[PDB]
Amino acid sequence: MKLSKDTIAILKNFASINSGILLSQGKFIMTRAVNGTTYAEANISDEIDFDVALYDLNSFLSILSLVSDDAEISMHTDGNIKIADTRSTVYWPAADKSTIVFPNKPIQFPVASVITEIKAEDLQQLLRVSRGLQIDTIAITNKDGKIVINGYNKVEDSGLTRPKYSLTLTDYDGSNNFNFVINMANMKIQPGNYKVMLWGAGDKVAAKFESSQVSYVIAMEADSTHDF
Amino acid sequence: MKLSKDTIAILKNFASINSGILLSQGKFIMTRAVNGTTYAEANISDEIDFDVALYDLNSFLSILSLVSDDAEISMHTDGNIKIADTRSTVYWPAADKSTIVFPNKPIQFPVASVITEIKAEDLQQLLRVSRGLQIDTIAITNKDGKIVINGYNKVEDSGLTRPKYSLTLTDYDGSNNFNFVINMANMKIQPGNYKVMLWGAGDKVAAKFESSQVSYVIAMEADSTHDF
Amino acid sequence: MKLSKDTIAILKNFASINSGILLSQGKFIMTRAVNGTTYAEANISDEIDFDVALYDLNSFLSILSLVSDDAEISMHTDGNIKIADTRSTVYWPAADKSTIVFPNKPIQFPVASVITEIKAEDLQQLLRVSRGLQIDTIAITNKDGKIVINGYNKVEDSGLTRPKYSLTLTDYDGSNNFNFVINMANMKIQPGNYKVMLWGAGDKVAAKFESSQVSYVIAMEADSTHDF
Repeated sequence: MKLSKDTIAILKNFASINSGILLSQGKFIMTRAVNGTTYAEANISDEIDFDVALYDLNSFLSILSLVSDDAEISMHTDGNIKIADTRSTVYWPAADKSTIVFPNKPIQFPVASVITEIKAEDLQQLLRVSRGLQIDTIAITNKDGKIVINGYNKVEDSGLTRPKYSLTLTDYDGSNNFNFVINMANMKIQPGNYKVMLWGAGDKVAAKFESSQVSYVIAMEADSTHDF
Repeated sequence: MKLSKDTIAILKNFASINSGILLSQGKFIMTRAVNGTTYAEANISDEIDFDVALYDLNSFLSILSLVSDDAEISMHTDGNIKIADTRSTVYWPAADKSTIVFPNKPIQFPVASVITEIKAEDLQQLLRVSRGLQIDTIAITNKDGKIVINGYNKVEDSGLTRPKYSLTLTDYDGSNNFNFVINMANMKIQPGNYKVMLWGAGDKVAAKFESSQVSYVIAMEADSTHDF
Repeated sequence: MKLSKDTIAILKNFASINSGILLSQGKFIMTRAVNGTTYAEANISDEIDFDVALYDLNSFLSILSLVSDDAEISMHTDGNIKIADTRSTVYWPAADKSTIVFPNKPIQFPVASVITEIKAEDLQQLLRVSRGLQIDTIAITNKDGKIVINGYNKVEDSGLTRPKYSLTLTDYDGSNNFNFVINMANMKIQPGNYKVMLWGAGDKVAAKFESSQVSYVIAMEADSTHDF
C-alpha cells in the first residue's frame, strides 16, 4: 500500500488522539482515545491492503517523511512492516493488538438534537485563545436566539458561571434549552469548517464535528443539561 | 479602542520593564521598573479611551494578537475589560491600581553632561554580543578622542578592568573625563537609532536614550566616575 | 586571520566532535573526539596566521556571526584573541593547551582493504532514519554482489541480527567477506558525497570517509569481522 501526504496529515491528527492505531484493509481509518472521550474517522484516497497495529503512529509517520513519497509499504516475512524505497528499506515494528486501544467498529452517531456549525477561523480562535486564558472547558448553549460557545476555567470556576470567552455561532429559533459541556482537552480537531451536531438523551450526551475531511465524536460532561 | 501593531510592539517593550502598567486616556504611555532603574515613555497614534491598569501586560498583549481587525477594546459592565468583534468576545481582568507600580509623573531630563549616539545596528550588536559574552555591565567612557562603550562581566571582573567587547560611538570634542556604568540588565530598549545623553553631578548619574518612537531614562551605577 | 562562511561551516561540524580545538598556522585544520572514536581534517581556503587553542569552539563561531564577515582575527596584547569589526572589537580567551584535547599529528590512513562510496542523499537518509528508529549501530558488509549498510539497535539485538534499516551502496565483486561495525554516535559527518575506505588487519579495524571538503577517520567496533 501507499500513503499520500493528505492521508498522512490526517493520520497525524489521529496520533494526537491515540498514539497508537489499528489500520484495517479498505479506504477507511478510525481511532479512539484510551480514555474513550474522543473518536475520529475518515475516508481516505489510499487503499490499506493489510491489517496491522502500530504502537507509535507518530514516529511511523515521521519515518515516511524520510523516504520517497511513493514508497511501497507492506508486511514483511517476520510479521513486521516493510517500507520499500529506491535504494533502501526501512523496517518498522508491528504491534500486538493487545498493546494499543482501538475501536472494534465505527461509531454510528444518533440523530442530532440540535445542529450548528463553526467556521475555520472561529475554531482557530477558540483553540488559540483557550490556551492563553486557561480555558479548560467550553459550553455550547442557546442564548438570545443564537447558539453560543462559552469558555471557562473549571479549576477556579467550578460552576461555569464566569465565561472568559464567548463565540456566537448560528441562529437558533428552536423550542428546547441546553448547556452542553465539553472538556477542551478532547477538542483535538484539525483546522477547518465543521457542521456541529449535538445530542442529548437523558444522562447521555455527545457531540459530532463533521468536515469534508474528518468526523469527530466527543463525549460531553456530566454537568451538561438539556431539555430534549 | 484599537491598538495598532506599533503601539502593541512598544507596549511589549514596556511589559519587559514592568510586568504591569497603568493606561490613561490620551495618546501617551509611560512606565517604570519596580526598582526604579529604568523609565520609558512614548507618544502613540492610537487614542486610549479609558483609564485601566493591567496586572500582566505581556499576557494581555499576546491575547490581542488573536482577535480580528474588527475587534474593539472596551470597558465591560463589570468593570473589567472586553475585546470584542462582530462574532466573539474576550474578557480580561482590569487590575486594582494598588496591585501594580507606575509613574505618577513623567521623568524629565533638563540637562546633560555629554551627548552622543548609537545606530540601530550597533545597538543590535551590543545586545547580542553581551548575551553571548555574559556581559552584565557596560561603561561609556572617553578614550583617545572618542566615546566608546566597553562591556564586562562584573561577576568575574569586579574592577571592570578586562573588557570583553568594545564599541566606538562618536568623536569626543570635550575636555572632561568619564566612565558611566550601566547595569546591562537595565538596557531594555527596543531596536532603533538613539540619541544618548549622559548626565553626572556628584553622586547623581543618569542616562537618556531617545529614538523617534520612544525615549528612556536609565539610572546608572555607583561605580560610575566623572569630572563634571 | 579571516574566516569565511565555508571555513566556519566546517569548524562547526568539528565542534560537534570535540568542543575544543587547536588552530595551527597554515590552511589545514583537524580535531579528534576526546574518546578517540572520530577524527576529522580539512584543507581550508583561509590562512591561519597564529596558533591558538579554543576551549569552546561553538561559542566562538556564534560570536563571529555577530560581526562583519571580513572582521580581522588576531592575537591581542594580553595573549588572548581579538576580533576587529568595522566599528567595534570582540575579545575571546585563548585556552591553555592542557585544558583541551587535540591530535598531535594528522592521521595517515592505511591503504584501504575495500573501497565504496555514499551519495549525499543516501547519507542524509542514513543519518535521519537512524534517529527515528533508534539505530545505534551500523554494519557495512558485502551482500549479493553489493556493499550495503545495515542499521541495528544493539541494546536489544546484541548479536546484530535484526536489521531495522538497509541501504545499498555500490556493486561489489571481491572475494573477501566483511561485516564492519560502526557506532552511529561517531558518524558526525557533514553533508556531502563521500568516498568510503574500509580497512582491517587482524583486530585493528577503521574507516575513512573522504570528500573534497572534509575527511573523517572513525574507529570501528570489536564486533567487526573480515578476512583480509
